[PDB]
Amino acid sequence: VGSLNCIVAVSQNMGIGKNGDLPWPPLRNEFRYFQRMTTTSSVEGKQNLVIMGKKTWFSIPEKNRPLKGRINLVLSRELKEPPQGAHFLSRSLDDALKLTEQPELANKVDMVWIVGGSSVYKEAMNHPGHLKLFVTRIMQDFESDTFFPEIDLEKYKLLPEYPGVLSDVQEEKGIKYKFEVYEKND
Ligand SMILES: NC(=O)C1=CN([C@@H]2O[C@H](COP(=O)(O)OP(=O)(O)OC[C@H]3O[C@@H](n4cnc5c(N)ncnc54)[C@H](OP(=O)(O)O)[C@@H]3O)[C@@H](O)[C@H]2O)C=CC1
Ligand SMILES: [C]C1=NC([N])=NC([N])=C1[C][C+]123[B@]45[B@@]67[B@@]89[C@@]1%10B81%11B698B746B814B562B%10%1143
Repeated sequence: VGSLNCIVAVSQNMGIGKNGDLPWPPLRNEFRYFQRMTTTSSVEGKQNLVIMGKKTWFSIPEKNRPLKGRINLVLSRELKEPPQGAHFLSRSLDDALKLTEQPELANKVDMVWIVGGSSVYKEAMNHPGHLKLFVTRIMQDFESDTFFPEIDLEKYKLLPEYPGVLSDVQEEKGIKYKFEVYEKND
């Protein structure tokens, strides 16, 4: 795999989770952005792959698992098969990336999206080569118990804009946020 993508929504105090859910009330269009970015592939015959940790999998409501229109892969060091409804299980990110090149997934996977949580992001962000980080900055503090790893600015550059990503401050349910895209190359 020549490139990876991470996608996250983070509060101003770097929070991503609280009590097995998001720290902030649900933001419908922010969720639709996540859906659009992770689902969309114009390569006929392929789908995108989402990679997530075990707690993130179980944080998705049952009726919405697996995430529709995407191949769902869960990371765990302890499970011996995928959680019910998930398509694949790997012991690490590198194992997961190697899996996509074996006969079953060889001709089936377009983009790879890392969707959290903290340890999944941390590993992905140090993976060699080209990686983009799609980061929604929720412009408020929220009490959180799970946090997004620091963005190494020696490695990552904030892109001034990105095709298909809105540049202006957004607002839903009185909460302001903005969409950012970062990239590293080495
Ligand atoms: N705001 C946002 O964009 C997002 C928020 N969330 C929130 O974050 C919380 C869940 O995330 P978090 O608590 O960090 O937990 P994770 O989803 O990262 O799950 C942790 C478990 O996943 C497995 N795991 C995680 N990383 C790896 C790794 N790199 N290699 C192998 N296995 C791995 C382990 O399972 P095992 O113990 O079985 O080995 C580990 O105990 C929830 O509150 C959720 O709502 C989650 C994603 C994004
Ligand atoms: C809200 C949001 N927004 C975003 N820009 N990236 C993300 N990774 C998430 C977190 C998610 B996405 B959608 B819902 C919550 B559950 B499911 B999937 B799971 B992961 B977790």
